[PDB]
Amino acid sequence: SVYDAAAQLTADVKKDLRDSWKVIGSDKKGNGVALMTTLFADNQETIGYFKRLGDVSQGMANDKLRGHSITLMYALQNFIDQLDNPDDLVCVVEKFAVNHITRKISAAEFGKINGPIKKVLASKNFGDKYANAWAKLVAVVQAAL
Amino acid sequence: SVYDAAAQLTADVKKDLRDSWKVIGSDKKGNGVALMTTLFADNQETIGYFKRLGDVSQGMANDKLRGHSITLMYALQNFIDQLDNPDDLVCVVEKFAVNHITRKISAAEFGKINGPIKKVLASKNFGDKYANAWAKLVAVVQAAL
Ligand code: HEM
Ligand code: HEM
Ligand SMILES: ClCCc1ccccc1
Repeated sequence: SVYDAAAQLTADVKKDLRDSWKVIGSDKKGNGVALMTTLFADNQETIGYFKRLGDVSQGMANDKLRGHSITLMYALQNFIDQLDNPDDLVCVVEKFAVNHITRKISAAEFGKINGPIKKVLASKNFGDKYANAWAKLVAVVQAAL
Repeated sequence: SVYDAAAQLTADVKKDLRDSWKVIGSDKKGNGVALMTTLFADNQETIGYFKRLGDVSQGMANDKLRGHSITLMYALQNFIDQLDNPDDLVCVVEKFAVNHITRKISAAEFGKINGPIKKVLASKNFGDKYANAWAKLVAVVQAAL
């Protein structure tokens, strides 16, 4: 269950998530847009899903993309803040899961975000250990998809 | 005009928003649920819109309502963090406006949240001064609906 996936996040994993978020989460606009642009660059097949955002190749200049990207970072902020209470983490993960289920995003497709996350983390010198920690958090969302 | 509405957020208004948010934002789960339950209690005619959440009279015991309420508080955190840059505040307000436009929520009905905000703020010892400050931020969203 989602609860099982969440309840598994250990003290060490939570520490790595919080340490890396202190940095990447400090510039939500910059890193949020970087995450999205990287997703579109490496997984071009996902561009069609974001037609509401218009021309995503415009990057930071695209107001709809910027608004979406900043907001995405607050969804992550939400997850990070609920790490110590699995009950709260589960109900927020399920809420966001619905947002993607309605768009027909499968667990496998949601996992495509791991590549971009690994790259954005590396840009700030956070290695494989941190990318693995984030993959575990993404896995909690996948348990709900 | 969302831009003209954003222009109404003067130095004094921004300070009151930040000062009150430091307190209310410290307990997103508790105050978020309080805001929602107050909305449903005082404006029963809005309950129909929240059909997805199930039995909202259950309050904190309703997992979907709790997840929704916590997430709502992060939307407000987002707005507060964008106060320095009107261009970024506007793009995040418009992103959320779309979420409500698709739910058939008008500017007038969105404005019904002002009652609950004033009531909960008052229970925290924050008077009309602060309620009015928040009404100005709410007015920015209303301009986009
Ligand atoms: C770290 C992972 C991710 C986070 C935190 C995230 C966050 C969000 C948020 C907060 C929204 C707005 C929901 C709404 O207002 O309805 C959203 C929308 C969306 N997401 Fe994600 N998402 C993630 C990964 C993905 C991936 C990998 C895909 C696709 C392969 C995806 C596809 C979508 C689509 C299509 C929308 C709708 C965009 C629109 O039309 O406005 N998301 N996401
Ligand atoms: C302080 C003002 C408010 C904030 C910050 C707020 C925030 C939010 C957020 C973040 C969502 C989730 C969007 C999504 O995932 O699609 C949402 C959903 C929703 N909001 Fe609001 N909202 C506010 C006031 C209102 C008011 C006054 C109404 C109705 C009179 C309203 C009706 C809705 C509805 C119907 C949904 C969909 C719930 C669902 O089915 O999951 N909102 N709101
Ligand atoms: Cl600044 C506080 C806006 C507010 C949100 C939820 C409950 C009470 C007040």
